[PDB]
Amino acid sequence: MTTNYIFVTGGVVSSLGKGIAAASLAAILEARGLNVTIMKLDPYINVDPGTMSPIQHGEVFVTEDGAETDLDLGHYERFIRTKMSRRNNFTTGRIYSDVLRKERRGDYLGATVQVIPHITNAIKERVLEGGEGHDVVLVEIGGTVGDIESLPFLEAIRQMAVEIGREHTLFMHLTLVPYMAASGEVKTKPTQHSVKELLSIGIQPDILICRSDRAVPANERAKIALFCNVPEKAVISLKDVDSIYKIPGLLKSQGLDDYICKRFSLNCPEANLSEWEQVIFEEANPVSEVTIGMVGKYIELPDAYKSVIEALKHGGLKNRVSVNIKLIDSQDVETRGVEILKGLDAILVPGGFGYRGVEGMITTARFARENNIPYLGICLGMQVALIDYARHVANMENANSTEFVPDCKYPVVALITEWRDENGNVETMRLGAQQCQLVDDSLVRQLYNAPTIVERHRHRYEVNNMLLKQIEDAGLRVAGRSGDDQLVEIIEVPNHPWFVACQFHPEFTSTPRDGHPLFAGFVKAASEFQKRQA
Amino acid sequence: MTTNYIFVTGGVVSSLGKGIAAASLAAILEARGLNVTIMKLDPYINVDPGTMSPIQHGEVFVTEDGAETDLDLGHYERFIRTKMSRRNNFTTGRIYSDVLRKERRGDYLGATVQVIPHITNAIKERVLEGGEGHDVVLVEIGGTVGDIESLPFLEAIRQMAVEIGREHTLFMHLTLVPYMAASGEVKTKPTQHSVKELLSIGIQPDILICRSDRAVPANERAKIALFCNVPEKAVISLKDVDSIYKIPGLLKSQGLDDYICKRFSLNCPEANLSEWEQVIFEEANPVSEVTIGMVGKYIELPDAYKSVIEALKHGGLKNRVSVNIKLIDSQDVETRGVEILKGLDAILVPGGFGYRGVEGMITTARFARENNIPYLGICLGMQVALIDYARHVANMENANSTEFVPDCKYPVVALITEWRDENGNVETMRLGAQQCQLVDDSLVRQLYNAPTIVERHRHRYEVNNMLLKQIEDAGLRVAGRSGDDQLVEIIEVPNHPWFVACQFHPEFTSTPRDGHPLFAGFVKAASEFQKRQA
Amino acid sequence: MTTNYIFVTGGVVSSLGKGIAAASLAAILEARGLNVTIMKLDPYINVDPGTMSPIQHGEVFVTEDGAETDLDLGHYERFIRTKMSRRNNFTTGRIYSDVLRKERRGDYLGATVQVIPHITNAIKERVLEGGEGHDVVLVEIGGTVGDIESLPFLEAIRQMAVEIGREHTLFMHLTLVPYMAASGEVKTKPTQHSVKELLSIGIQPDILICRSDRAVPANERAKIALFCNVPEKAVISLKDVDSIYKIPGLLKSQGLDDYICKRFSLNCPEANLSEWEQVIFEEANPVSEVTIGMVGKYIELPDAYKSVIEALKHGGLKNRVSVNIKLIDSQDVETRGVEILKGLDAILVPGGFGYRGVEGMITTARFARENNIPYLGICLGMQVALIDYARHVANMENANSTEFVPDCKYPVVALITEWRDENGNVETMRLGAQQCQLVDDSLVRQLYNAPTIVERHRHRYEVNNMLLKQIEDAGLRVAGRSGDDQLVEIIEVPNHPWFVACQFHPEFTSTPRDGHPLFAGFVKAASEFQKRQA
Ligand SMILES: Nc1ccn([C@@H]2O[C@H](COP(=O)(O)OP(=O)(O)OP(=O)(O)O)[C@@H](O)[C@H]2O)c(=O)n1
Ligand SMILES: Nc1ccn([C@@H]2O[C@H](COP(=O)(O)OP(=O)(O)OP(=O)(O)O)[C@@H](O)[C@H]2O)c(=O)n1
Ligand SMILES: Nc1ccn([C@@H]2O[C@H](COP(=O)(O)OP(=O)(O)OP(=O)(O)O)[C@@H](O)[C@H]2O)c(=O)n1
Ligand SMILES: Nc1ccn([C@@H]2O[C@H](COP(=O)(O)OP(=O)(O)OP(=O)(O)O)[C@@H](O)[C@H]2O)c(=O)n1
Ligand SMILES: Nc1ncnc2c1ncn2[C@@H]1O[C@H](COP(=O)(O)OP(=O)(O)O)[C@@H](O)[C@H]1O
Ligand SMILES: Nc1ncnc2c1ncn2[C@@H]1O[C@H](COP(=O)(O)OP(=O)(O)O)[C@@H](O)[C@H]1O
Ligand SMILES: Nc1ncnc2c1ncn2[C@@H]1O[C@H](COP(=O)(O)OP(=O)(O)O)[C@@H](O)[C@H]1O
Repeated sequence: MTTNYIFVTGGVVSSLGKGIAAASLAAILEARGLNVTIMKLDPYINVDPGTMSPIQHGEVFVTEDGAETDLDLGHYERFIRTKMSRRNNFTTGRIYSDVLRKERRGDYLGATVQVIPHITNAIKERVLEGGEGHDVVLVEIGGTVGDIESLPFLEAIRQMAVEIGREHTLFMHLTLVPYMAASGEVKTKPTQHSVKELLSIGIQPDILICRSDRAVPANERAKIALFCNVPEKAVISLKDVDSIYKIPGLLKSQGLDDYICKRFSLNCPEANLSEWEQVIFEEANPVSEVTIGMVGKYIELPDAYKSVIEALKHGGLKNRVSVNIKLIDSQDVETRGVEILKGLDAILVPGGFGYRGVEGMITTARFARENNIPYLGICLGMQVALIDYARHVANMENANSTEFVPDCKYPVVALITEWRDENGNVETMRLGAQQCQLVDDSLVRQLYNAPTIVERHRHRYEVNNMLLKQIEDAGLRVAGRSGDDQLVEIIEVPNHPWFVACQFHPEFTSTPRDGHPLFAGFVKAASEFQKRQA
Repeated sequence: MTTNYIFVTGGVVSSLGKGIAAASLAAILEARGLNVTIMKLDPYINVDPGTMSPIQHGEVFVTEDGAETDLDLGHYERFIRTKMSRRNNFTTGRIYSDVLRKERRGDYLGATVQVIPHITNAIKERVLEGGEGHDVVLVEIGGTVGDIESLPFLEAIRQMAVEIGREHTLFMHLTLVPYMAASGEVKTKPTQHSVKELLSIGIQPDILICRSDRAVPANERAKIALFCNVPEKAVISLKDVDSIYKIPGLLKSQGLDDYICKRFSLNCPEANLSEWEQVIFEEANPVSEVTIGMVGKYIELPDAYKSVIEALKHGGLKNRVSVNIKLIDSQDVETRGVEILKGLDAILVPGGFGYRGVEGMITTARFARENNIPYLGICLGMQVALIDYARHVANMENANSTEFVPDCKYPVVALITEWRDENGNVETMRLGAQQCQLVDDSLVRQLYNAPTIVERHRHRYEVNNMLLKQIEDAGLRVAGRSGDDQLVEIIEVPNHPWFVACQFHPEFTSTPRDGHPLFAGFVKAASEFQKRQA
Repeated sequence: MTTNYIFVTGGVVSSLGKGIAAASLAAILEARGLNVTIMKLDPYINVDPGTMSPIQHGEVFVTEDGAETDLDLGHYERFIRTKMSRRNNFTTGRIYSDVLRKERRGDYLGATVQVIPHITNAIKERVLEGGEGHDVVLVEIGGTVGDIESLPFLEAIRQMAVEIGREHTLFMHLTLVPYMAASGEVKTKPTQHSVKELLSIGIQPDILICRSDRAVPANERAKIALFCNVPEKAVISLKDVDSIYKIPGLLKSQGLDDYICKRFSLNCPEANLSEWEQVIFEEANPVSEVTIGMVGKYIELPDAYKSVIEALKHGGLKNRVSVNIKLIDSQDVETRGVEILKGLDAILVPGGFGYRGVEGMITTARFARENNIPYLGICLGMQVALIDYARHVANMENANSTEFVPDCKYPVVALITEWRDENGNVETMRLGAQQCQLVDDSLVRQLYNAPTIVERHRHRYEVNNMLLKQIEDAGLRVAGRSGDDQLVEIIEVPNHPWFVACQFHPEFTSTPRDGHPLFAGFVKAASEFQKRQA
């Protein structure tokens, strides 16, 4: 068994959906019965994404092994059944850190560390590492062709293409075939130049992807084929669509995967894409509609809550119901008040970092709780709900986290070391998929149909425990606890129609094919409530 | 007085309106009291545009001196008063013809004729020729930057620029800033690369033109400025508009001309663009509307009748009336019949070549004539009308032209040498602006308010005097005769509300500010008819 | 006062002598009375040059402030009297280390750290730092134009050229105009392309340097001028010569510096290059010649002992005597023996790290000592000489250094902490220019004509004073000691015609115009001995 590789690059303009295209392909390759995986290389100097804000790049994906990574790794999880790990994504800065450390340790024995070799060697080794044991490995190259930000990576690839042999590697390239209304037609010249640029750095494209807002005419595809030294059959058109789960269908329709198996001499069984065909059918034919309002902070950039948004979608798919998302700034609920929260069927409060308008988040939690409006809390949102309930039911005035107020006097959230009561009596970070003990009598236990459940985490502060007993005894159900320390993983409100809040991140586990019990329940509750409020 | 030059190039995609931008600038420069002119270099092997069809490139402009040239030369005539000549436009093929001829006759004395320097010499000498005696010369380079089709021209320019000095030259480069709805924003990357391409061939841009369907944000303009080595104030945004006549206003708004005179150390007077402001006001505030139907052949690409369309628009401007042009295929009138011609306020028949469904054109002429529907015929449209009237009123069975049916028997149109009667008894191309003697008692004489007029021509066959007397005596007014041979330049129908047809090309003289008597009359009559029918 | 900058780049091939050219220019501009400084940007990933071997890049330059840097910084010291510091040279690796550390510290506040703008800003800042307070700053750009290894730097430069303004910056570029004997002529094509490459990254050259083995014809220079958009007067020819001290003369001859002052509007006084002319005269007219053996380890690459070689040259210039260096592998002395050392007028042993042929080095020291042959030892050579004398005169069997033998038994060299005697009783790196106390009665005190001196260091181990009294009392002169702990700096042999050795690196202070007492004495001694033996 020899591993085959396909490299994916993009030129002309960014924002073409390189990760989406690659993921859609991978889904097909999976559907062809092939051991396909995928990795993404980034042109960033930041070593880890944890040093950047969500407004800067959107939500940071949490892998099973706890690694923080590029959002697109979650996108990969939404197309194939393999698991992403730290080996599936790294940055330019990461490379330098490692190489410079090797320098420091004398690993280059007095030699000059150059871009070529050494830096490109580091890259090559990482690629071989991640692709080990797989039939097909897709590699997404971040950055735009022609920009200096990723030339080292492009070079490392070229080297490997030669080292490995062209019989085990293909060059895929995304372009833009923009529509010029003034002329009344699309243009292909930008594409022609993008290809020329790849050629100037030692790369000859094998497969072309024509991104546009409309199908590109065969004639134009032929013109491209001519100028790029590419067979007409390898020039694929990809018009804009209203769902990424329809793309596998399109790629299959144009015979892309057949071409690929032919190039790799693979005996590939007919792709079974019916899983997504089902999803598409259901997606395009919902029986109902609900409105969910989301109160947060980074709502000016949807990408910041991308994983959440898609998780909501997945719940809606299983319940055949349209999901509307109201973007609400917590600072406005703080300012304007709960009038914002009117006209909603359900309330959503996501996680994140930053005090900002958290008091408006608390206000919202109170609103949903007090008015019995289908409430879902995640990470910070749970902490918010904890505070809400604590202050108004358990009467823990000024309940808060020590991360914002050193002496809350009611620190409902704190570090384990920092656990303490209101009288000052006392007694790092949790990341990745961890097993939680569900309470057999809780809804969540029954939602998963299991005593325990493994879910992803990303957070430093925990439920106090010293003051927990005040909150829990006041009338709050701990629906599940962690492992060794039995930490409050998830809660439910005794008399609320649907109120669930948790520490884990279910949004990184939901799929379009499986959905996810908590979003299924949440969205359903929204519908129930909606019908009740009529 | 030393001539200053500005070169115009464009990259990324074609069809950005290089001629439009250049003409708009020139208009402003004229408005500032500067002696401005303009030339265009074309990347084609065709020596003369007369060897190509109307559908291939659209209408071929006829200059005063009879030269056949690029449509854009007519566009230049519509913005500045400087008259174009054969020296204002030539092609790659033209150059080679000249150079090879010089080789053949020994002008290079045994030397090797090379692109560099001999082809570039042909080019730069022609440029200096055309720019003689002018303050500012705009030079438009056709083709797209990065393509081999025009690299010789770009090289000739580079050399020239060095020779004359930077104090006498500026580089204006058009680009495209495409809007990507999927991202919700415009991109600049393509532009950055386009500039890099010019730089790679020795050209550093001074002024950037950002074509788009919307204003480009100052921030984006600044980003471009950075990467292109260009001052922010020299980065001009140019969004799509509904009228070319509004462009001078936009360029003026962004201070383009001030920059230019500063660069050329010229004490330039403030631009008076009120002439176009008037036009714009009138254009945007017509008092009425009218439907004009046009029957022809090259309607599958409006460019073929561009000069006509503009002329109709100009008539509309003077009569504050919207002109609605219906495109009708002569072959459909031939097939379907006159039902096509219903719902029209007036009918127009353009010139051109090709028999095709001209019988339907004749049918149309008959229709408009017999139903008293305002009619305007140009060149071929006159030939058509001549046949119509001759065959159906003067009883000239099979009235026709020898260019299609030599054995006509009633050749109403024929080469002067070919003039003959129905008994076989007998007795190149007219080009450019020629004097026409108008009949003092004709409407056209009074429409122009002058004994004679001067108008452009292009045709080979003439009205057959041998049979003319039958037609004219039957009841048709010859509204004007040429000169030496008193050739029927223009006719009018005695009892038709407004039926005028002529040999000359009034559409090459009409401007948005001056208008033109025949379009003023036609369009007005069209409106009048409409009102008479309502 | 505003700082002016000149950037120096080069392409086509490596090894053109960019640093040499820049240094020669600086010398002229020094002679024009300008505040000239100079920096070099190192494309390597190594953070410090200390992590690379002498064979990898030759000798590593020691700056006054103790920084280790590129050899060319010493070359700068040999053309201008200003002082280099850590601010005059840094690497690519250094940049990343700094930036990543800033990232780690939260310096970019959650933003994406990108090459553009963050890496380039790091560069920009360092350039402004080093050039602060100077009239003219030369900046040598390492690497080769067109290679990805230095594109980030080239970009940072472009940006600064724009932000600073062209009135304060120039682009100088070295090329190769190779001689093609098969054709019988030189070619310019490579140059034309090199320039095009700079242009493609936003850089337009102002000054061209044509490296070759012969003067380039004015015609060819004109051809280049044409294709590069450069004035003929700015195309400088630079043929190969037998001395780098003749280059200022050549550059002056072609009017380079005048051009520069005109570009910077400087009223520069006529260059006084007579000091260099003197050096040249003396160089080209020695009255004698001597042969000096150099016993070492890195002799396979001259560059490893470059600073030493030049120091020897300078001594020869002052004594009008040719210096013939015989490179000798100390390992061959171990194999073949002292027969290698025959036919020499003087013996020299350079510094360095590694055992290899050190025992042979000792054998050589012994040979020169015992046979009264003008000996000069530096750093390691001193350590060697110490062992020689100690073992063979002070009877310190196996006199040695703890850097090679944990239990030397007679550790004549050791870390200060490691100082111990032969009975086991006891009691980082010295860098940069340090004050040494000379013994008034020593030869070197009188050679320097001063009580104390300041000289550069680069070593960790010291003379073990526990056993010094054995060595010194046996009959050996300590000619100088250091500071606080009076560490042994210089040793002289009581009855040897001329045998000295020292801890410091005099080769980093020697200049072509000033010379250096030590090397003057050494080379002189060689001559004296030569005559003594004749
Ligand atoms: N020749 C250059 C110029 C720019 N960049 C890269 O250009 C990118 C900027 O373009 P893009 O990522 O697409 O986003 P913006 O900078 O906002 O601009 P645009 O989308 O128009 O390119 C930066 O990441 C920078 O690393 C580079 O590497 N090489
Ligand atoms: N590197 C190349 C490749 C093609 N061409 C030019 O590429 C142009 C094609 O683009 P364009 O003129 O805009 O029209 P089309 O050929 O239809 O294609 P498109 O509009 O997409 O460029 C042709 O004119 C051809 O002369 C060239 O000169 N040099
Ligand atoms: N397109 C490339 C190719 C090479 N390198 C760099 O090229 C340098 C090597 O070239 P050079 O210094 O000239 O020496 P060699 O590699 O030995 O080969 P040569 O001298 O023939 O160029 C290396 O540092 C490598 O990082 C690069 O940056 N970009
Ligand atoms: N970018 C350019 C520049 C020059 N030329 C070609 O450059 C050649 C000149 O180089 P070459 O034939 O090698 O001889 P010379 O002109 O004498 O100069 P050289 O040999 O140094 O190139 C000319 O034929 C000319 O056609 C060209 O086609 N494209
Ligand atoms: N053909 C498609 N239809 C519509 N937009 C799509 C399609 N495939 C790609 N995209 C869009 O591309 C974007 C991907 O964003 P981003 O993560 O920046 O892309 P990339 O993977 O290229 O970095 C999404 O907004 C997605 O809607
Ligand atoms: N900003 C503008 N608004 C709208 N379209 C414009 C504008 N400027 C350029 N164009 C369009 O560009 C086209 C010019 O066609 P063409 O003659 O091919 O241009 P070029 O001069 O670039 O060859 C026209 O259809 C015109 O409407
Ligand atoms: N014109 C000149 N005459 C002879 N050789 C020269 C001249 N200018 C440069 N050099 C040579 O250039 C070499 C410089 O080597 P190196 O330091 O590797 O170059 P760089 O500093 O460009 O990397 C020396 O061997 C020197 O003799």
